[PDB]
Amino acid sequence: GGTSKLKYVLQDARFFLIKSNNHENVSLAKAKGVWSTLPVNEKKLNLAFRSARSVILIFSVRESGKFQGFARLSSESHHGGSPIHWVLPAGMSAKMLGGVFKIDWICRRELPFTKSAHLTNPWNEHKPVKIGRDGQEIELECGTQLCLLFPPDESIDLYQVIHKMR
Repeated sequence: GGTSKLKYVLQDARFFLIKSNNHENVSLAKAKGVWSTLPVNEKKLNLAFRSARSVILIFSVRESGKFQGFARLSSESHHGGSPIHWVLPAGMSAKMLGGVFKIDWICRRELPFTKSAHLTNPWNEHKPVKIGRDGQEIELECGTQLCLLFPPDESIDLYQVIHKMR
């Protein structure tokens, strides 16, 4: 129903864990529909955006014990546009995060790691899906089920994110 529309968005997607060292940038991403990541992940995501039906980013603040939501990647990274002043972690320069992706939030509700305890990611040595570095790719079925575990977000029109797929 709502689950059917979501299943359509997730069909044949590639799934990536996104980690943030702070809460602030995830809130900023929720506010403005943008994300930046470090250089290896930026190339990985640009390549996936071009080749995959959908690219899904599942956000988790480092040490928060939760995921904070997930979103569909809606562009490759754009440089030299209107800049985003991210909250940089100690030792991270603004240039390390260069390149801004547009993203379309699907769910901005939290999912505690306890609710994902039955899911392991075979593409990360079969570790619980809550374990992974920034950018860790999640196997299709594991990633699909992780997204379907999140509560419905009644402020996100899932008809609208689908329309945006053109």
